[PDB]
Amino acid sequence: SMNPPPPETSNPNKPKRQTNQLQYLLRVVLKTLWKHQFAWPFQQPVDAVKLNLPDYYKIIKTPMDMGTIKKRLENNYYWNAQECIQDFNTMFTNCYIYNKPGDDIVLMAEALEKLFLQKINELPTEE
Ligand SMILES: Cc1nnc2n1-c1ccccc1C(c1ccccc1)=N[C@H]2NC(=O)OCc1ccccc1
Repeated sequence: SMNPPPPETSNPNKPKRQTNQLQYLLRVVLKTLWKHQFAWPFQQPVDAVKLNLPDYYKIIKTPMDMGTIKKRLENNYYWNAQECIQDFNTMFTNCYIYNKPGDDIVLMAEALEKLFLQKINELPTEE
């Protein structure tokens, strides 16, 4: 079994900025989710080899996780908030696509997503 390379967190010819919205996504959104009791399965890419999920990366073709998002935010990888918000939504969607309703991992994703939605509701206006 083999894992794919992780999503990129560095790319010098990708345009990027530091905006107040992106600062909020790190300081408030990422930090809130990262500290949650249910964050741990989402803190790094899915290790399909160790978890014995040989079909994971057949089904999930756009993987995303908070470890990647954290590095992207710390490395100022993004151009805008929308890009980062998309990464979070991809992470949650992947979980719901791969797993069954009521599964522990789905309940965990749902708890994190609720908080994500609460925080993103107060995304500040662009300065
Ligand atoms: C993130 C994410 N998205 N899906 C899955 N994780 C995940 C990522 C990383 C780690 C665990 C998980 C858990 C999980 C997490 C918490 C509780 C239940 C399940 N479940 C994984 N899914 C699955 O079928 O694992 C079977 C399995 C589960 C565990 C071991 C072997 C085989």
